[PDB]
Amino acid sequence: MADAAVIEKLEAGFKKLEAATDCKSLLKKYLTKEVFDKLKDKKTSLGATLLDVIQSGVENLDSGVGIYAPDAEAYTLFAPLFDPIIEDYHVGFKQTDKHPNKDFGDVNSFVNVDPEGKFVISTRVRCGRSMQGYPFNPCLTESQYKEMEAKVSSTLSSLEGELKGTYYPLTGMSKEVQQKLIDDHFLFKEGDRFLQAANSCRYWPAGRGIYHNDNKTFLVWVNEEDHLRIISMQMGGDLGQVFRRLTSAVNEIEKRIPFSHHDRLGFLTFCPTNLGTTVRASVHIKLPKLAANREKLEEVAGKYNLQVRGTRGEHTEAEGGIYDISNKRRMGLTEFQAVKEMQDGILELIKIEKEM
Ligand SMILES: Nc1ncnc2c1ncn2[C@@H]1O[C@H](COP(=O)(O)OP(=O)(O)O)[C@@H](O)[C@H]1O
Ligand SMILES: NC(=[NH2+])NCCC[C@H](N)C(=O)O
Ligand SMILES: [Mg+2]
Repeated sequence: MADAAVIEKLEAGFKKLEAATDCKSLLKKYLTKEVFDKLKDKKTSLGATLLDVIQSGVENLDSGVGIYAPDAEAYTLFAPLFDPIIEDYHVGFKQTDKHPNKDFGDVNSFVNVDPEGKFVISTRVRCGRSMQGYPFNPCLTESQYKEMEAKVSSTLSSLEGELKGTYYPLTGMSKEVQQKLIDDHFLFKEGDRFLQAANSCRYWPAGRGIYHNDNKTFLVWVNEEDHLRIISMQMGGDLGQVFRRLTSAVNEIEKRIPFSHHDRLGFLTFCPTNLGTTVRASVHIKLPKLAANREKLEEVAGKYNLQVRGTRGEHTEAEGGIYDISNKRRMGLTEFQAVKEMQDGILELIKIEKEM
């Protein structure tokens, strides 16, 4: 499997992880010497090694998780490492558990979490999808990036109603518009250090782009972290409308683009945090009393299985006291359950804010 160069780097990375006293990644926690010795010589059919799985967490010691799947096979070949990390992250998703069958459920039941708008600025739900027949970022070729982009853009051009829109490739995109789309919370960052270290930004920006409707309430990211991110968002608190629109989009898109699903893992994605439902439902929310210390808010949010991010996304700070709060877990519960877990948590945090 792994050649001499890769093995040398692996031994060094394992030592670096062990030596990192301030590291608390799931990677460091679960890559025991035993698991390491068991996996270090392995290599997938596409040639992905344990290095291709763990390098981002070796380079970024402050990672929360620290691993990615370079191909679909990696989830299985390196299951002794993925499985306990997946169980830890998704709370209660055990080594022999299977993620439930897709179910958006009772979309109608979701509420406006803040009609007046004293707390919630905007509401967003995204899913991730991988295209059948293509591996994840570290194993994609330039030809594949462009080929996937051509499929996606030509496909989405047939979408109608609220889903009708336009594909905007990053290649040739106005620099001014690109930064404004990022600042306005619509377009992905041009990578980050976690993705860079995973060899996840190769050939940038070939094959990368964003589809969106004119009012930017429905968007599709092409070839960022995942092949597709399918996104519904709007100002205000109407989680019901947001999720209704996302569900319609997902249903229409899969009629046109075959997606990778796994009997145990659900829908496949590049990071193990995004498997299963792949759902991240979030609000941009102001909670001035509760969020005086980010730590106290994080404690309280954690009790409801919520995750706190900054205004520009993960690894950013809250600007003007606007926090991104979302369901943390995505596996071992249905799409409906994931959004309901977010909704129930947000309502609880608003009650807490009001009462303290
Ligand atoms: N409720 C929300 N309203 C507006 N923008 C949001 C919301 N949630 C996330 N975002 C935006 O999503 C973008 C991606 O952030 P990130 O943390 O990388 O999440 P993901 O990749 O899961 O979409 C950022 O531009 C961020 O500002
Ligand atoms: N975009 C994501 N997949 N975020 C979750 C993992 C991010 C990064 N690899 C870490 O371990 O902290
Ligand atoms: Mg992201």
